Amino acid sequence: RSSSYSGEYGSGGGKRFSHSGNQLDGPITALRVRVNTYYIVGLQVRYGKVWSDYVGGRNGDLEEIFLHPGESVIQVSGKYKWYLKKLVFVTDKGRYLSFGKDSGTSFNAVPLHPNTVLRFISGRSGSLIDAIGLHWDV
Ligand SMILES: OC[C@H]1O[C@H](O[C@@H]2[C@H](O)[C@@H](O)O[C@H](CO)[C@H]2O)[C@@H](O)[C@@H](O)[C@@H]1O
Ligand SMILES: [Cl-]
Ligand SMILES: [Cl-]
Repeated sequence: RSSSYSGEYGSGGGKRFSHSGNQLDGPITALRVRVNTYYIVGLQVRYGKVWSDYVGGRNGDLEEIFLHPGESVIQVSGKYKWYLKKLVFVTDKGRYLSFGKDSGTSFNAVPLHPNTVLRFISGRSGSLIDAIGLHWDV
């Protein structure tokens, strides 16, 4: 078995969410992160050609980045307090896809098993992103 899970990074507020079902749509191809002055407000991930249902709140500006064909996320770092503040998605093409504010408790998630990549995310949300989890697999 090659699946592994990193998290949760954040606190216990909000309601749990998961993109477990979304991996049937395809590999991660794009990221949407709504950000304000202090926090990561919301998250959306594109699996193959299909965007997940938006999670989080509305009080922030939407940032968006598409992955290149064949580009996979192989490491995720970030920062949090009671809520998520920063995410950096490191890819196998050497890109560091950064969102949010450089402050708070830091974390650094890497996959446990050989040759695995980021397949989906989970976490907790409300008006903000309270917590995030990273799920790795072949
Ligand atoms: O995700 C953050 C937070 O969202 C919800 O609470 C909101 C916040 O406390 C704040 O923005 O004020 C709102 C109205 O006063 C309030 O709804 C909850 O889902 C909470 O559990 C969660 O931590
Ligand atoms: Cl850590
Ligand atoms: Cl760290």
